[PDB]
Amino acid sequence: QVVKPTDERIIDPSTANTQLTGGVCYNTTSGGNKPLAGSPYGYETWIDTGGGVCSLCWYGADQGGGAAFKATWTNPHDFLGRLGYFWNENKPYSHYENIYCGFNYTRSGRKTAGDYSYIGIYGWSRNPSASNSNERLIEYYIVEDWFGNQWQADTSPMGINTTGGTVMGSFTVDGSSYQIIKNTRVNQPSIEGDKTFVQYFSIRQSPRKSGTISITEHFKKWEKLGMKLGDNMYECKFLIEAGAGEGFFDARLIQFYRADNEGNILQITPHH
Repeated sequence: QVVKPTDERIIDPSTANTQLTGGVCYNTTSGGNKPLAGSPYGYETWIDTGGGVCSLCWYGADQGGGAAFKATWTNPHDFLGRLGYFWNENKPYSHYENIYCGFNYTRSGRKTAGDYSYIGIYGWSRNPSASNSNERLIEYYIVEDWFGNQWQADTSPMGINTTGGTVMGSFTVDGSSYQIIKNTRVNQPSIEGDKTFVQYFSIRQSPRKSGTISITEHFKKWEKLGMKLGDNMYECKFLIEAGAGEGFFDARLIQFYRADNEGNILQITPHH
């Protein structure tokens, strides 16, 4: 009933594999969202100065779908680099209609990002009227891929022994089953200081490095399981997170777009 967009501006992710150049790089923690010149997107870096060199380099407004970046880490302590929509304007997810992200990247191999690592979609939402005070702040992940570790192959999806928490259910979208996990973070660092909050994960059962993520489909399935997002979405960004190791992530394509149920474009980036 939701019509997939067929607009020509959408770049086919499967063949979007030309190496990009001319990045603009950020080598320190950004202190939250920082807007990008001539772009609807913002970036954020979390680069612990107790670890080694990390960077995020944005490929600019006019190539690679507009949100493409490369990141590098050298023995970080939980590096996070992310880029995409920054919202935080008191609106629930449904306000943004159907959100999609087409992507294509290369990365370093197995065991180059420490014991845990995440690639995919990430953000937060606030739900102050939730009766359970634990559920008034939400951190969320849609996990397309990871680097595995010494114990587990990067071809094998991570489980609750990496994420923590409880398997709530699953569904199939964009060519794979996704396991849905809820975890409670007890008195942990957050966008609101040290506190208790919840995390929602969809873990792609068949990891991949290119494709399209039907982000809104995850949000709907979470809410059906009682994993509510509330009424103030913070952001919706493409993330690389590396617990440790020495590696890289290098996107040839990250294209966000939003469409209504008829499949008409609401927002997209970017004569013969």
